[PDB]
Amino acid sequence: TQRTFKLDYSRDRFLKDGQPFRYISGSIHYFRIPRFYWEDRLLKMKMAGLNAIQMYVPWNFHEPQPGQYEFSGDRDVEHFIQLAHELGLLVILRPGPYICAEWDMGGLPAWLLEKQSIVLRSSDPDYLVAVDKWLAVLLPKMKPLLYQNGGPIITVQVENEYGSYFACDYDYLRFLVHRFRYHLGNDVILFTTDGASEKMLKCGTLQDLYATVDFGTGNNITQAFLVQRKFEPKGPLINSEFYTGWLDHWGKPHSTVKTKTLATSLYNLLARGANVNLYMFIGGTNFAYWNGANTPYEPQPTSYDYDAPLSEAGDLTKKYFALREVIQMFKEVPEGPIPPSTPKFAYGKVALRKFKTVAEALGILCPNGPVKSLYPLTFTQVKQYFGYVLYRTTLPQDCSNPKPIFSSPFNGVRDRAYVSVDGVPQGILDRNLMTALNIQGKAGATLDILVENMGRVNYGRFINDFKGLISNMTINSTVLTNWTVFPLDTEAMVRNHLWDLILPTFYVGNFSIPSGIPDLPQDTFIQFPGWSKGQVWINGFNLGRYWPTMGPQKTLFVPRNILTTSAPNNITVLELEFAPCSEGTPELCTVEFVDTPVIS
Amino acid sequence: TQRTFKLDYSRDRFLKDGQPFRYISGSIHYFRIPRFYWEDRLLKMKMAGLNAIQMYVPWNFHEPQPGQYEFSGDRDVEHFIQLAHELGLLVILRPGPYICAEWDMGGLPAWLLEKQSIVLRSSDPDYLVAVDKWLAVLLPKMKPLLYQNGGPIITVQVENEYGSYFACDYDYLRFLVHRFRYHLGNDVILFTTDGASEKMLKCGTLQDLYATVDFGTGNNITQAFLVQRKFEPKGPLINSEFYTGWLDHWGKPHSTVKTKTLATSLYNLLARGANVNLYMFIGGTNFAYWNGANTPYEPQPTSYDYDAPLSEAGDLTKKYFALREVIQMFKEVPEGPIPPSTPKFAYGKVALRKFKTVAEALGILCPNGPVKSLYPLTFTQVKQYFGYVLYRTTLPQDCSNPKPIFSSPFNGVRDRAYVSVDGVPQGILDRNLMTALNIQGKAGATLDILVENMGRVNYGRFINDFKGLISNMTINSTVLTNWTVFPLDTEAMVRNHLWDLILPTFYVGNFSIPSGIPDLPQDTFIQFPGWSKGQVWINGFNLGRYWPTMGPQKTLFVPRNILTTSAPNNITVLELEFAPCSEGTPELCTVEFVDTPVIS
Ligand SMILES: *[C@@H]1O[C@H](CO)[C@@H](O[C@@H]2O[C@H](CO)[C@@H](O)[C@H](O)[C@H]2NC(C)=O)[C@H](O)[C@H]1NC(C)=O
Ligand SMILES: *[C@@H]1O[C@H](CO)[C@@H](O[C@@H]2O[C@H](CO)[C@@H](O)[C@H](O)[C@H]2NC(C)=O)[C@H](O)[C@H]1NC(C)=O
Ligand SMILES: *[C@@H]1O[C@H](CO)[C@@H](O[C@@H]2O[C@H](CO)[C@@H](O)[C@H](O)[C@H]2NC(C)=O)[C@H](O)[C@H]1NC(C)=O
Ligand SMILES: *[C@@H]1O[C@H](CO)[C@@H](O[C@@H]2O[C@H](CO)[C@@H](O)[C@H](O)[C@H]2NC(C)=O)[C@H](O)[C@H]1NC(C)=O
Ligand SMILES: *[C@@H]1O[C@H](CO)[C@@H](O)[C@H](O)[C@H]1NC(C)=O
Ligand SMILES: *[C@@H]1O[C@H](CO)[C@@H](O)[C@H](O)[C@H]1NC(C)=O
Ligand SMILES: *[C@@H]1O[C@H](CO)[C@@H](O)[C@H](O)[C@H]1NC(C)=O
Ligand SMILES: *[C@@H]1O[C@H](CO)[C@@H](O)[C@H](O)[C@H]1NC(C)=O
Ligand SMILES: *[C@@H]1O[C@H](CO)[C@@H](O)[C@H](O)[C@H]1NC(C)=O
Ligand SMILES: *[C@@H]1O[C@H](CO)[C@@H](O)[C@H](O)[C@H]1NC(C)=O
Ligand SMILES: *[C@@H]1O[C@H](CO)[C@@H](O)[C@H](O)[C@H]1NC(C)=O
Ligand SMILES: *[C@@H]1O[C@H](CO)[C@@H](O)[C@H](O)[C@H]1NC(C)=O
Repeated sequence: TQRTFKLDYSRDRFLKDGQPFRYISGSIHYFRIPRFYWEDRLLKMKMAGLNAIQMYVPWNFHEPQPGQYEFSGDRDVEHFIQLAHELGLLVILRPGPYICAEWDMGGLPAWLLEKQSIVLRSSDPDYLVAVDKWLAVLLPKMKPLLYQNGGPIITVQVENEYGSYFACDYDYLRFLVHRFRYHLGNDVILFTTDGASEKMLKCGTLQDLYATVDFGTGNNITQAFLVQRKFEPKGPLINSEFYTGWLDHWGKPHSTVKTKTLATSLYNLLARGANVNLYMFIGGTNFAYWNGANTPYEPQPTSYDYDAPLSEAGDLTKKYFALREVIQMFKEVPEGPIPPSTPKFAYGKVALRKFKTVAEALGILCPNGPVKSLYPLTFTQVKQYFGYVLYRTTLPQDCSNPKPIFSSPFNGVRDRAYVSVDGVPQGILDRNLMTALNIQGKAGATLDILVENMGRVNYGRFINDFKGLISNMTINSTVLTNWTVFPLDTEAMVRNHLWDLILPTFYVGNFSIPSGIPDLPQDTFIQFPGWSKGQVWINGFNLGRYWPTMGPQKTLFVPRNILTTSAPNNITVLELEFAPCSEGTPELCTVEFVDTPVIS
Repeated sequence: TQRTFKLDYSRDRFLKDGQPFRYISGSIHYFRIPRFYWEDRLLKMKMAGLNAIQMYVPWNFHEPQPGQYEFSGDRDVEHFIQLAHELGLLVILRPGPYICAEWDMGGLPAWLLEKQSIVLRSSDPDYLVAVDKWLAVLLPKMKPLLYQNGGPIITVQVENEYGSYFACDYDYLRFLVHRFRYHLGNDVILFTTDGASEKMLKCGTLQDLYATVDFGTGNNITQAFLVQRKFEPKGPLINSEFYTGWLDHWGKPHSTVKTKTLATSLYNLLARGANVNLYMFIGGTNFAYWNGANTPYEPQPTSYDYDAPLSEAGDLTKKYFALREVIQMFKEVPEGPIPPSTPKFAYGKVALRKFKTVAEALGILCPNGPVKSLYPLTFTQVKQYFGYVLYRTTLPQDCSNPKPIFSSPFNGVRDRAYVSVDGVPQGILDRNLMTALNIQGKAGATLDILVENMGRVNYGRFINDFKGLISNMTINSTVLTNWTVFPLDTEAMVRNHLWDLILPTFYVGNFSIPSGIPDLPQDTFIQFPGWSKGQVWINGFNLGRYWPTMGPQKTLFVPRNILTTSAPNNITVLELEFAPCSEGTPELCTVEFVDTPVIS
């Protein structure tokens, strides 16, 4: 009755308790979906016929500050794994430390950047030390959840498309592998995932560690598995991320891949007897600052719908039933009715009201106190890992005639700055789009620049993503010293509430939900007609970034967990560009709750 | 600030705190809908723009046995009124004692029939005494809820189409009115409702009591209110039951009235400035034995959908929005989004299994013990106010050749009997349909007859509705003595579970519902493909009668309140005619849970 799971090289498969085995898995990120709904998605996953999941452990989700760890409630990954086990699902764990995943900085904590020249995903001694410490914290929590110790964990990913990274460090991989073996034991099954081309496996694979690839419908399947077999002559064929859809970018049209094309490809993969994981099965949500970025800079939106088999709000889609039908070819699917798409409710129009700009509330926003520096400091340099940062200086010259805010020594404003002087908004600045802007003000006037972190790049080489001013800020090639920066405690500020482009300002509105209705509150979608861009919280929960005027995302997912009946619902919007709220028309100064999402 | 509500004869209206007032009400029966959902319907009623409700107090719902009263939880009418008041809705109370309402025996308790020749709705001293006692119990509970005492009760109905009853007793009405004035005070506003023809008001109205009529879309509105004015020259015009739809009968096709026809008529009524109540606004449910009957006998089904503006399960229908739109012509409608149609879930097919016939379980069904009588006793005579009754005797003659079960002295088998001998089902008997049946058995064989109460007549003269055998049971005009009757405690029996027509037998099946799903359990509809007729309980809650083979009702409403997650769901079906469960096909021996009702 002992649980003996191990790769069967002879018969190119897995063996579970002596029986041939191959897994049909789907990715689910417990962190892009609220814990309130975890069971739901996982049960749907079981009802789809998957027998395993493939999930990432984002290091930054559990250690926002060095040595500070969060693992309870919404932070309780171990409970998530235990719940999956209770549902009869196996688990493929992917603990990184880099996960990509269109997630902030690939999971790595921003405070790593406190060493300016430090190198991530390399043999950098400080990087390796921090990685080791994180592993020494995380992995003992996973140890009792390993299959051979009676839990659902059957295989473990060590990296993610490591062949795409510039370093090509095999000492780094060896160091990771030694530490994983040390903390987790020799029994664990360790694997890699890389792009389906031998060039990437060249720098990704490693001895004493199984090698796998990923690929979607636009790859020769034969060629892909031939590429894998060139690195793993014996053992199961595995596609760890067979893409069912694709990520989005703001402005870029929403990617859509036909359902039945994915279905046909999936059938083809299954017919070879391989192991496939559907990335993503549910996409979930890009919370406040969890989004990543590519290069050339292009942040991912709030919605992570992904065109996944389960929609952002968990709806059963035609894709879901198609994939269930395909999977039922190769395994009996669980009996019983499938949990439904959640109910949606249109709460309708809710009004807001100008509360205060960031500048006029920094003390409430930053009650510990501000930061002073000779030259500007970056987001990391000011010890604010997310959010927005206020840069303040004095004008050294009279600017009665519009003077040009222009280049800095090496084009290092990232990623967006809203510029103003003594509460007079001057316009916008951004990377690759707008770096020059005429401004006006008297000599000695207070210049305030609000810098937004639009997301740390999550893929490629450009992980040294400073965020804000690093270099000597210059106006018309004229230097600027004596800077005061302001980190903003937006989360506690929203949770407490002190208890013609419009300057970044807060608009607070309320709405009530009746008590005693069994099927209220329900999940919903928030729309911002007439707004431009900002951040939104409900009852202190940061739902993420909105940008309807840029699109393609319009609605934001609102999980019903955050609404409280009888007690007033208190929405706070931080608008960065424009609000319909100056004139005498109040109806325009409203957001809306809708039932059917509109994201593309 | 004193609350002064009274009829304004001068200006043909009501006055509320000195202001002209007319009400736009809808009927809601707190008892045909589970308390779990009361708020829901009432809030929808508020969102429809109604400012009052018109509801019945069924005497039999609160006093099933003489001197035994139930008023807590699901029995807490006073809490229902208080909840309505809390929602800002006024209340029109209609406490009967007869309510018609397609409800059992017009609300009157069946034990009144323990006096065989007693007369209901007359000056019968025992009837008047029982009525008085009921009023003396009920009305002091309503007193603090009266408008002038700070509650939502503004007017009170004393009868219901009294002009349709044969007695034409004005002493009876005077007695009621005196008792109502005595217990409730002179301040109360008292009114009547009758069919819209002077002939009925002739016997319905009464001095010192306001007179109103009811009528639907097939009545001359001018003529109807002229008829009212002939009895009330001054005061508001009132239609207390403007029918938006109609009741159903088993077998009779489901009545449907076009939405917009009702809308046009409603607008016409409103334009006269009258007071109108929409009967029904929600219909709700016909539980276990709460249905009524007409003459010639025709029981109402389980569904009381009524084609009401709110569907049986509370869905917003095109009729609802149409009526809201009409009402918004004459009054501002409440602000905010309207509570939605409830979510529905298809739990799918659930199997059952033959447990035991009634005969083989009477001890468990009747643990106090059976009844013995020289000649058969009626349902009332055996002190079982609902349910089914077992009649047992011995065959006095050899019946090797089929002998005719035939007439009794005055055709008094009501309403349906399933006949068998020692567990050999012989067929069916019913009133006006089948009273003759050939049977076979040896002399001295035990003859068991299972008699179903299909519903006590709720309208007309025929309230002396015995239910079962009253007269000397005869086979081929041959008398039968030495009877043993068996009252069945079906409710406690289901709640405990001891912890080719098929004989009436119990089939128990289970189904499980996953835990941790925020939007599960949901309301549902149960279907019985292949079954014929019987009673169904879930977790001991008697959902009512099913009869798909007769129709028009197929599905049964299942409110989500009765489902319990993790704990097994235990459905019990008492089938009276036929089950698909003898052969080796188990799939046929299943009921189904569906999401969309199919009732017509
Ligand atoms: C910002 O300007 C200061 C001006 O002093 C720079 O500081 C000097 O930079 C030169 C190179 O440009 C070095 O050789 C000196 O050693 C620096 N001196 C000090 C005291 O730091 C600074 O490097 C500039 N930084 C940026 C990012 O432009
Ligand atoms: C949303 O705003 C309402 C309005 O103040 C809050 O309701 C009060 O919250 C305070 C907490 O600071 C309590 O002390 C009061 O008792 C609450 N009012 C009542 C009538 O009880 C509500 O708490 C706010 N919600 C959130 C999530 O902050
Ligand atoms: C059932 O049969 C019995 C037979 O005795 C009837 O009892 C007699 O009925 C006659 C009228 O038919 C009366 O005059 C007698 O006074 C009754 N005698 C007794 C002792 O009751 C009885 O009435 C019959 N009942 C029915 C409903 O048919
Ligand atoms: C439905 O049937 C199940 C199966 O027995 C019941 O579950 C048990 O109920 C008994 C009560 O007699 C408890 O003592 C047991 O502890 C229950 N089982 C477990 C595992 O806890 C369930 O109670 C039944 N439901 C209803 C409403 O009768
Ligand atoms: C893939 O490539 C192999 C050889 O390179 C070829 O035989 C096969 O037909 C190709 N299939 C597809 C779908 O491109
Ligand atoms: C910017 O600086 C240059 C110095 O060469 C000066 O000539 C120019 O006038 C400045 N710009 C403005 C708008 O004054
Ligand atoms: C900047 O700060 C230094 C610190 O002493 C001060 O000497 C200098 O005058 C300041 N310059 C301006 C422009 O405020
Ligand atoms: C919500 O805020 C508005 C702002 O005027 C206020 O009128 C309203 O009463 C508030 N809602 C509740 C339930 O108090
Ligand atoms: C109703 O009857 C009155 C007089 O009896 C008549 O004037 C009116 O036109 C009738 N209206 C309808 C709708 O029958
Ligand atoms: C019924 O009773 C009559 C008595 O007149 C008898 O003649 C007849 O045979 C009986 N019926 C049967 C089926 O025996
Ligand atoms: C009916 O009961 C009486 C009561 O004593 C008994 O005398 C009689 O024999 C019984 N008759 C039958 C047919 O059982
Ligand atoms: C429900 O009853 C069936 C009858 O065989 C049984 O197999 C099943 O285990 C029961 N369900 C649960 C959850 O125990």
